[PDB]
Amino acid sequence: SARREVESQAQQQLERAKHKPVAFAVRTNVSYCGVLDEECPVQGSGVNFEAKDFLHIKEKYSNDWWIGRLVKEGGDIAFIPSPQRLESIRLKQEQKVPPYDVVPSMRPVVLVGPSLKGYEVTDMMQKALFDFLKHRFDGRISITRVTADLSLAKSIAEVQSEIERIFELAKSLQLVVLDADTINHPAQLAKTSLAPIIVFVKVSSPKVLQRLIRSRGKSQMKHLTVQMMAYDKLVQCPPESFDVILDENQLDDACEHLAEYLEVYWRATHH
Repeated sequence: SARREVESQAQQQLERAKHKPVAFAVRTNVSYCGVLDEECPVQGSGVNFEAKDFLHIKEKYSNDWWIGRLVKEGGDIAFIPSPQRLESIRLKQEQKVPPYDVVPSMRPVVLVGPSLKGYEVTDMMQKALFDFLKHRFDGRISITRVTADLSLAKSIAEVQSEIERIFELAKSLQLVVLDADTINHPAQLAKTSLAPIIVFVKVSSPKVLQRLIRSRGKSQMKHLTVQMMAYDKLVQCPPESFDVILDENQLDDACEHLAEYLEVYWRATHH
């Protein structure tokens, strides 16, 4: 094919980028099928993504094209349109918000529920999950505590410094898990650039949660109302707000459910 000759240089660049580390990562806000993009440096080798998919960028080829891959198992090295290119495409059809958000190379795992952090029922249930993860993923995981209020993410410098720190931890592609004290609801991070893997740690029902809080004593029961309200807010969230829902009666089943999901994520990110 004469096409093979014309693309030899672009194909060579593609081949080289394959062995390079991840420069940065983006979450998409638009749909884009590169396999059909006629002006892709190597035909058929254009990334194919939906909105909200993640891409690892290894290199910038030109002002029109980047090189990286769709974060999915079996997602091969491919040409990725720059934000500029995507704007020209949207402008073309629209005459015939940003396409990408920079996020960490590994989506930080964040636990929410069943109720408010700072209280025994939620802290104890989340602690058991954290301990399990430390053991199950030892060597492949960076679990860290974050006391700063990440919800204030775009004083403000402590929050930004923590945002950068999380990005840094994720750089090596290790599983990143955050024990973020102020995050009790998905909406509190939906505005940030963290793109966390939200894990909903559920309890059987409101009544069960009430009995658990009651079994803790007066100090915990004294704050029954705010905890019950936190639970309601969570169960009222649309399904898309959670990446993983741990609704198992038993801890071990919940742990295996989470490990299995995370094993899949590990494979999707390591290429």
